[PDB]
Amino acid sequence: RKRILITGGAGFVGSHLTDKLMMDGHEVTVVDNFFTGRKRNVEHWIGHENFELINHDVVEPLYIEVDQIYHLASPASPPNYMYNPIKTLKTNTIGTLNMLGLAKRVGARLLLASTSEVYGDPEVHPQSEDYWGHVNPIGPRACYDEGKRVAETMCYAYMKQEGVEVRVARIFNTFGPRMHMNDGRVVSNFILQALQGEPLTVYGSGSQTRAFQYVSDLVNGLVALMNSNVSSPVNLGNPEEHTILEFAQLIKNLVGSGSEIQFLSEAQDDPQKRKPDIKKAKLMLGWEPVVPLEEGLNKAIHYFRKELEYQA
Amino acid sequence: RKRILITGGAGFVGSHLTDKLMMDGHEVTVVDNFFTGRKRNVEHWIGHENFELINHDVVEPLYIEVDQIYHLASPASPPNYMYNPIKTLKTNTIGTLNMLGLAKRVGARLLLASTSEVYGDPEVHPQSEDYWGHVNPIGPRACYDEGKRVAETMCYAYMKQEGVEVRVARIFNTFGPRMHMNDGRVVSNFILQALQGEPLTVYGSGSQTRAFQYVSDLVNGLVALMNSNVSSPVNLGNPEEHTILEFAQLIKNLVGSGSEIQFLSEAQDDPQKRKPDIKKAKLMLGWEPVVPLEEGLNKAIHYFRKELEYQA
Ligand SMILES: NC(=O)c1ccc[n+]([C@@H]2O[C@H](COP(=O)([O-])OP(=O)(O)OC[C@H]3O[C@@H](n4cnc5c(N)ncnc54)[C@H](O)[C@@H]3O)[C@@H](O)[C@H]2O)c1
Ligand SMILES: NC(=O)c1ccc[n+]([C@@H]2O[C@H](COP(=O)([O-])OP(=O)(O)OC[C@H]3O[C@@H](n4cnc5c(N)ncnc54)[C@H](O)[C@@H]3O)[C@@H](O)[C@H]2O)c1
Ligand SMILES: O=c1ccn([C@@H]2O[C@H](COP(=O)(O)OP(=O)(O)O)[C@@H](O)[C@H]2O)c(=O)[nH]1
Ligand SMILES: O=c1ccn([C@@H]2O[C@H](COP(=O)(O)OP(=O)(O)O)[C@@H](O)[C@H]2O)c(=O)[nH]1
Ligand SMILES: O=c1ccn([C@@H]2O[C@H](COP(=O)(O)OP(=O)(O)O)[C@@H](O)[C@H]2O)c(=O)[nH]1
Ligand SMILES: O=c1ccn([C@@H]2O[C@H](COP(=O)(O)OP(=O)(O)O)[C@@H](O)[C@H]2O)c(=O)[nH]1
Repeated sequence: RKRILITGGAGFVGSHLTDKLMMDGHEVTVVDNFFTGRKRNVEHWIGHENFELINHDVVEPLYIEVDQIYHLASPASPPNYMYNPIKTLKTNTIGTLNMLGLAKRVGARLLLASTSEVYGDPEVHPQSEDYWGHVNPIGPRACYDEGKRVAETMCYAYMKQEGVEVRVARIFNTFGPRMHMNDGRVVSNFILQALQGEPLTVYGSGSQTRAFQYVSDLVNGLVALMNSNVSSPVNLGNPEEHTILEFAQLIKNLVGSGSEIQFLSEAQDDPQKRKPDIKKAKLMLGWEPVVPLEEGLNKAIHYFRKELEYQA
Repeated sequence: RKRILITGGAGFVGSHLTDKLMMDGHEVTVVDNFFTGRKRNVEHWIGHENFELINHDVVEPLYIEVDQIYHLASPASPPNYMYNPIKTLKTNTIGTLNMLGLAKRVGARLLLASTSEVYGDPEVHPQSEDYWGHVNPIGPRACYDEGKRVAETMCYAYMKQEGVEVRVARIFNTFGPRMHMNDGRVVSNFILQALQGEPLTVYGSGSQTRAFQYVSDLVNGLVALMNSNVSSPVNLGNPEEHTILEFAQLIKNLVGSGSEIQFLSEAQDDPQKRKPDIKKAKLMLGWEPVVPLEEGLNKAIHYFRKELEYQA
């Protein structure tokens, strides 16, 4: 059994990771500032002898004793990371430096929640871990894209110079229960529009592509990577790729909705395609996703139908 | 007349910029930690009523009153920026945040000394300001390359969110008097090897290319950009491109040396070509370089011949 810190642990992915590690008998500390997450996502563990929740911003120094750190603290939705670009940049840079400083002092292993956005608007397909990416350093999404790229650089600098044990996950689009209704990402927007009979809002023509993974698959991958001997980056995603118009049509069908599909302005600097190569995770970890897309989407639709009731 | 701060002002470029602004009658403050620069580069101004030198690391907070900030603090030579990757990353991230915080508080205009390295190992030619670059986020040079890319992102975040007036220069390879003998960049290495009859050490085959600019041209460009109304990035460089083997042959000829040219291992992740497009600087600033390559190299050779005497 281990002492484990999860930054961003009151968010969407972090709350599901908290559940797995608590069930396995570890001592878990969650750090969050509730910028985009909420106490409600982890409230079922409050009071348990092996759990603590701390209201703390990772840009401020933190001194505790742990064996492992899962570093997930950052806004993740484009409308929420572009809300305040200075906050986004400070979280990814100063926040990551503070957590590597902690790992160095106490001898902890640190895992970074990086992103497929490090690949930018890709010029190879699929995207494997050897691709360097195509990213605008001064566009409206750069506060996030460049913040995450430099966070990876920081991890490898501390490994080489100070002997810190590091792990890096490049996470592809993941969805599931506990996402906020006003999060603004595509799966939550389309499900809620369809449920209410409002127009599904496609940004641009809808020919751009993404590949979506259910949250339980991501959580199993994160724990496998943390406890492996692999320090170089590993893609964690589902290789099944579709267009955004196809995704709108599928959601409309699974919900059983009469919503119109409408076409609005394109998003500025929007990546036009995305598909992970997961050969490395398969061969080095023995990991692959096991939840089919329709099964996962049905679990998410159930969550949001309940939420609209928790409102009405 | 203005109150002006120059971070990195005791280094190679910064010391020449200090000279220009002092001659023009401004009040100049230099901040430096002497990691790669030295007091000797600005010692001629010490005691002047309009000059102050402060021993200060930009990662530590700084509270002074100025009208303009030229932000040049970072190691610049690949052997010196790869010496300690953690120091390089902290300087470019935390240092830039502290200087933007200062500009916000006092209402100063800030100029960033960015780099052609933001373009990486390029896949277009020449390189104009609209190119996004091809950069390895986790290779041995990334501590510098990614540090500089995210520093640009930070400047535009403060302009948009807080109304800070910003200027961004993308600087291409620049050489001249005052470079350290053990700096490790190619112009200083080749000149000193040739002067001493030692082998000129070409890294790889020598087919890789660069375009070199004399320091006085860079300084005139930096002042023109600072005092313009152009906030988007501007390339400052000399468009004359040659191979590294051609440069070795030219230096050997200008020095009059019998040195052998030897071929050693390639540098890891070394950019294979580089040539600036300077149409934007020409049309928006009325600026172009005016010092020919041979004239500039002869000025640099004179400096190093004197230095080897200051040793012997
Ligand atoms: N879900 C995905 O498809 C996806 C894709 C790529 C990367 N990621 C990464 O995984 C992580 C989790 O993403 P998510 O989808 O759960 O989003 P989320 O917004 O639900 O979770 C992020 C959490 O971090 C917290 N946080 C933000 N800034 C903080 C700060 N300065 N100090 C302390 N806490 C802070 C938020 O309050 C929130 O609880 C993020 O780092 C994200 O960039 C997720
Ligand atoms: N000369 C070039 O070809 C070139 C090319 C691209 C970019 N640049 C940029 O221009 C700037 C000047 O480069 P240079 O060639 O004069 O190199 P340099 O090494 O001579 O100058 C850098 C100066 O910054 C100082 N410094 C470093 N870290 C510091 C810190 N944390 N706090 C305070 N001072 C610190 C050094 O001591 C030095 O005096 C750098 O930012 C460099 O990245 C130069
Ligand atoms: O237990 C710790 C140790 C350090 N830090 C922060 O991590 C940063 C980076 O640590 P590092 O060891 O690199 O810095 P140093 O001690 O040399 O200043 C420091 O500035 C601290 O603010 C932290 O938050 N918790
Ligand atoms: O209401 C929406 C929300 C998003 N998108 C598009 O769906 C894709 C995925 O967007 P998301 O914000 O979920 O993720 P990311 O862009 O970070 O991959 C992008 O092409 C968006 O422009 C859309 O068409 N309508
Ligand atoms: O005159 C100043 C003002 C601020 N700072 C530093 O700049 C950083 C960023 O400033 P900002 O205004 O963004 O931060 P805030 O005041 O909101 O913390 C601060 O944390 C300070 O340490 C500085 O060095 N000199
Ligand atoms: O002794 C040396 C020093 C550098 N170079 C090469 O010259 C080019 C320019 O190197 P420098 O360090 O001056 O600048 P940068 O790589 O930052 O442009 C690169 O291809 C280097 O590998 C070389 O052949 N011999």
